[PDB]
Amino acid sequence: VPMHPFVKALQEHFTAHQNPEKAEPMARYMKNHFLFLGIQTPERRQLLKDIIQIHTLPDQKDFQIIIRELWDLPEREFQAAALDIMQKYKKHINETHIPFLEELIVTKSWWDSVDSIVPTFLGDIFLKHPELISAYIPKWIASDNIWLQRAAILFQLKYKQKMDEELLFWIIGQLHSSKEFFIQKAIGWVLREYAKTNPDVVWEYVQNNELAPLSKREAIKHIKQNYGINN
DNA sequence: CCCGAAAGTCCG
DNA sequence: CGGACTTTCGGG
Repeated sequence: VPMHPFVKALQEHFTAHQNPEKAEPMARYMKNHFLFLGIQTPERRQLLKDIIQIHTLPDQKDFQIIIRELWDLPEREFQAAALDIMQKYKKHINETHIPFLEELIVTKSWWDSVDSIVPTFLGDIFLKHPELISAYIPKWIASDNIWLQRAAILFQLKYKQKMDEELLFWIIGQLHSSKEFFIQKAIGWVLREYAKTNPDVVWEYVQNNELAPLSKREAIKHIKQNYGINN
């Protein structure tokens, strides 16, 4: 069965505008885990828009199919475009898509794709369906997969006053001993971000609970100004 | 335009 | 370790 014509068109149009000179540093930035065509976001967005203008966005029945086919292509711009396309189908995504999103997280995994999936798509789903959090978050934490662990930390990133504090700190407690950079840094990020909403609770937490040095330092990057640095 | 964020390198 | 610096991206 041939590639979806929308995907084939996107592949042709991206490839015709590839930049091997840019592709080298772009690939190095992601520690050479991926091939790149060398197309940065402003142009990549326009090239996608070109193809939508010519062909129209595919019927929603093909949404998941399009994403998977782009995910399977070698160059990283196709996963970036896949996430752009998923946003265009946003109003069709619901709690039944959690396993689909899980599978995107653990395939072709790196911080660029995982950070674009978790606080937005999964964040929105669990905001509307908080009773489903316990069907997934314990498995993610227990898994061997650091990107599922990062997902458990960051899905509440944008919740602000809707943050479940007890849950957030429980998740962090489960992962605070991890030696993995992407876990330590995610803990620092979500604490730094939540401190914009409730600085007192984040300050108390980091002064009274064990965290990796990186995690603590990132968490209080800003709020240390409000409390001071004791001699 | 600005700022803050993922990262990233380089240095002591 | 952690500070200083860098580019790219998203959002005032």
